[PDB]
Amino acid sequence: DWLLTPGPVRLHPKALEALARPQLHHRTEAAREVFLKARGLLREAFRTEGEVLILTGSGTLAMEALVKNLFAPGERVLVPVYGKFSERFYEIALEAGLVVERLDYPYGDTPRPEDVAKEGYAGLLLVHSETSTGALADLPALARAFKEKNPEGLVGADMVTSLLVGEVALEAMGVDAAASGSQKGLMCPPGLGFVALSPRALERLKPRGYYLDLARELKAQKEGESAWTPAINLVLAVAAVLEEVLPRLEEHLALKAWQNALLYGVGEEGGLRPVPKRFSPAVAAFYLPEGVPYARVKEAFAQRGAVIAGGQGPLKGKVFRLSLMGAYDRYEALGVAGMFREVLEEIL
Amino acid sequence: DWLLTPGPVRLHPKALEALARPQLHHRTEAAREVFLKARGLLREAFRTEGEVLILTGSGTLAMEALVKNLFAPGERVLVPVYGKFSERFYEIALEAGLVVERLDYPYGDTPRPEDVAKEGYAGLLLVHSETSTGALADLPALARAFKEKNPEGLVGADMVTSLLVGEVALEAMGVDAAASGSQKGLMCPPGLGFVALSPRALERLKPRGYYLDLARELKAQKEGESAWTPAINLVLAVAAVLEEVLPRLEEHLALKAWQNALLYGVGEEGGLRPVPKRFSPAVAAFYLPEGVPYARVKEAFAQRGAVIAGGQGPLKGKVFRLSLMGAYDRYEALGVAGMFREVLEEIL
Repeated sequence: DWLLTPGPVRLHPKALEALARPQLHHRTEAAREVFLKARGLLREAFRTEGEVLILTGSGTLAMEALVKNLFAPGERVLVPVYGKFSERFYEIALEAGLVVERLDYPYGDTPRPEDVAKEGYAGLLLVHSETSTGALADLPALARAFKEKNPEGLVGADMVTSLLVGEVALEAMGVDAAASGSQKGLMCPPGLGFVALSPRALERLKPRGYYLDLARELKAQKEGESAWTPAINLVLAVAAVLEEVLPRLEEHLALKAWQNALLYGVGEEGGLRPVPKRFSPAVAAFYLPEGVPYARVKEAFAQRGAVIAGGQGPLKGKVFRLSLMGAYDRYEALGVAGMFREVLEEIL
Repeated sequence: DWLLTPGPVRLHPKALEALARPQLHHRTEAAREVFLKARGLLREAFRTEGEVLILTGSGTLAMEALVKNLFAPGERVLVPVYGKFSERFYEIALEAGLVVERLDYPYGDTPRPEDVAKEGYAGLLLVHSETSTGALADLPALARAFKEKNPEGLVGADMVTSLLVGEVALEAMGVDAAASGSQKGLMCPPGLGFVALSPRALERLKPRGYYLDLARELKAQKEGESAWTPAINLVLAVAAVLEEVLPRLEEHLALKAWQNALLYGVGEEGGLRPVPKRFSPAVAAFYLPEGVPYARVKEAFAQRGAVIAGGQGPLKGKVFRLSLMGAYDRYEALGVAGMFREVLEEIL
């Protein structure tokens, strides 16, 4: 079965090996160690000198925890919306009781550095890789233009589909805090959320909420434990994958960029229009050819044993996404390219 | 090898099979049906005509969602405290912005129906099986005593270690809403929390929060979806276990009751004193003998290859706990009883 959706993805062989292990009690010495090195590997993967917290829940939970624990109700935050997930970061900021300035961009576009260079804001919330459209935001440039007008401001980023897929960094990119999940680039099952905090953010921590109180978790996770029972089985999988991938990170990042470029190359070769301008290595988004419904593309891939994804919002019924973000190598990617050729040769 | 802690537990064989299955996309028709299947089975397990929502997170998350979505800020709630987890409910109520009457009971004790027969409260929060002490509250009796004085009140319950361990029901026991998790009686890995809502509670829904807003989870779960990406792998495990246990529920409950009574039998003949007055089939709690430290009992079991649990709060360093709540049969339990015998002969 060819899973070509941008989350959940094709599982890494090490993940299934970890999930087959007998249940471990989260308070044992063996569990502490596993939790601690997963902490440390995520720390390395995020490129930060700060701390990374493991939350038991989906990526959306990590996004909410990030916003809640760094901004107090009533504070000024700027949130650009250029897709489904950025649209989600705006709703979280609103629910969190923040004063939100909303900036709109067509789905497929990304924010301009001069649009975020506004004075009078405590923070900026950005979606690095907007999975819904396939667009990659220029994180360093946006953060830098914002910091200049707001020296004491914080920059929070959604790196759910950029972690282990593309180049990522925290303080080096001018980003103070980031959120990620387990079912995208990590090639693990859904169920875990991650919150990376730079030394800068750790110092600005405004603890609040209950289940997602980060101060609570920081105290416990320092010692290899957590506030509540964590999805320890999944933590074992994350650790195993990172141990195998981290030593060959650049090689892995190059492979993922090549695979996505392969998908765009095949689609363009067949006359398809890319949705975004800035390509994210996490997914390839194409507009549907004139006259052909999403259902036909959907069904043609299904007949080949592949599961794909469609559009959302204004893109609903106008596009289709393909993703090799899962555990696929160089040659399986070529196999998919061939599968894609067939779908086009049959649909056009 | 011998996990004897009241969560996480020894995994059911069907759970390990489910976890070995290739990753499924949560939006495929196959996933929808499995999700709906689980919804329906948990429905039967809880004994309700209402709805059961599957949340990705630990049991604590389900407790918070229950409280947040049924009580608005400023409302009067009665919360009896007689253990770690009831304690737990109290803190959640405070953070949720509620006016809380806290009635303290010695760890090991349970509330009297006459103690909660107070007029003027919007709700009552109870812990069915207080895992920290091994106490079992008389849920039906407590619920109607409160209802007599508060006809319009709501009774929320923590059934984390009572679901599939002992007899449970929602409306039939006077309970409007309940919360449970995946790593206790269900014999599944940690990672899922469940909020069961009776028809009564469904009409009283006060949607609030973001990730844990039950209104849009209900909207989505009705159709076999979820608000965000669910831990679909764990959902499969939950469905598989419920499919096997539910048809033989009565036998499963009798076995668990017999297994726990087996542990208390061994401890009592060895001169140990039980902690609770009312016994929950989820765990066997004992007071440490005079002079012998917890570490001695902890190490005695460890050298036999078993993991046990200790006391929390006022019972920290004063007691130890044993649990056969995991996937153990008649004869594995008898083996544990023998191991318990040996530990007793050594420490005394």
